[PDB]
Amino acid sequence: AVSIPIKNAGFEEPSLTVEDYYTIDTPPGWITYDPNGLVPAKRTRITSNNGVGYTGPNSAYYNHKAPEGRNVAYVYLAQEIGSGIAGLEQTLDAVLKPNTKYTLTVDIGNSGGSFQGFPLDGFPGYRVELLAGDTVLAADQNNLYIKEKDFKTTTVTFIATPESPYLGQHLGIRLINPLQGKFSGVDFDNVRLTAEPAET
Amino acid sequence: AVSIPIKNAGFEEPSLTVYYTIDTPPGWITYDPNGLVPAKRTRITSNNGVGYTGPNSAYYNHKAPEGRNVAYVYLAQEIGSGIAGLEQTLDAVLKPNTKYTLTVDIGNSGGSFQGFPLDGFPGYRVELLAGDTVLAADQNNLYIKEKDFKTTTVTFIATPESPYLGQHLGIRLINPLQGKFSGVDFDNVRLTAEPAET
Ligand SMILES: [Ca+2]
Ligand SMILES: [Ca+2]
Ligand SMILES: [Ca+2]
Ligand SMILES: [Ca+2]
Ligand SMILES: [Mg+2]
Ligand SMILES: [Mg+2]
Repeated sequence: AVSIPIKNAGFEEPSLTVEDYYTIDTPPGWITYDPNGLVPAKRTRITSNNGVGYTGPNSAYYNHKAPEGRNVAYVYLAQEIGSGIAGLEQTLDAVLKPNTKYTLTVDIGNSGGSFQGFPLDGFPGYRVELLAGDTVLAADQNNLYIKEKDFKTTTVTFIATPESPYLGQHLGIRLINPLQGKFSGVDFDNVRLTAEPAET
Repeated sequence: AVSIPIKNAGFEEPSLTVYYTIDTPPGWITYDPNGLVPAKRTRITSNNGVGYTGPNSAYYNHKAPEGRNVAYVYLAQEIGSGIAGLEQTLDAVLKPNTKYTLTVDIGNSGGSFQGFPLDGFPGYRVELLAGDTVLAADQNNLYIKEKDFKTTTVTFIATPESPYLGQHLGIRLINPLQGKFSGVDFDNVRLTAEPAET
């Protein structure tokens, strides 16, 4: 299977030193996906936020360290359940090829324990999408159950046929918080995308 | 794992011979958020209904995965115009510490219908609902060859912290209109609940 390059795929940029420290800017190489205006221009302690978090072996939020490297990404939404969806996305240089099976793998984290006076109990869910152009080709929404303080790996698969209308369009990836529970933060790590031949 | 009743789950109503209806299958509702499916339908409008699929069908390598009949969802509009399909609200309600398994066969109709080729596919999406909310979904994780049905599984665990407990379960079977020929079929809808370890 051939690995397709992804920018800051492990959220290892930026490098952090302080255990359980969290940035508050979009991870480099990723874009804030925010179709419903849930992530404000000015981010404070009490707003929706995304960024990266140093998750080591003695994390207050996870039983084991980051699935990959030191860092995971997080998408937190402060608004009420049902207000919309937001996350991270990235357009790749790779393009959709026919007779090709695409496998998009991502680790999803459900932070647990305690944060800023209040429990991290609960989980907003997740959605992971493979795109070509602005089309969602394939997606998984909440097929995996993720325990508090745990990470689980989800897989999104798609085969492009010779008749596909999206051949040659740039691939993309979206990591989404669908805001379907509180505490409404969901973490991501170790984004991988492979292509391999498929007979159709 | 206890089975959760669905109305006309295999699309066996109405009984057919030789072979298709153009009205919403009984037990199900047209899902049409983007207004692509008229109340008044013809041969050539966007459409849904039930199809008799025997062992020597023009459209499939094999007979219906279950019984005699399958459901179809056909959209006449251009690729990217929106989504539509079939949905059903169940009597059962979402329950905590429970794993739900939604199983549906997806079909890629092949061959030809009265001279018109069925080559190509619009994709699919299957959704498990509570009230108005999509709890869990699969869009196009499976590849379905022309003239084939494949089984997809959508799973969801409802925790004690879920905000949708007590809301009526539902099922949506969607044509996302990502290709032509823009017909996709479904059969043998199943839903079970079983105890989960949260
Ligand atoms: Ca990492
Ligand atoms: Ca949590
Ligand atoms: Ca049937
Ligand atoms: Ca077809
Ligand atoms: Mg914004
Ligand atoms: Mg309508």
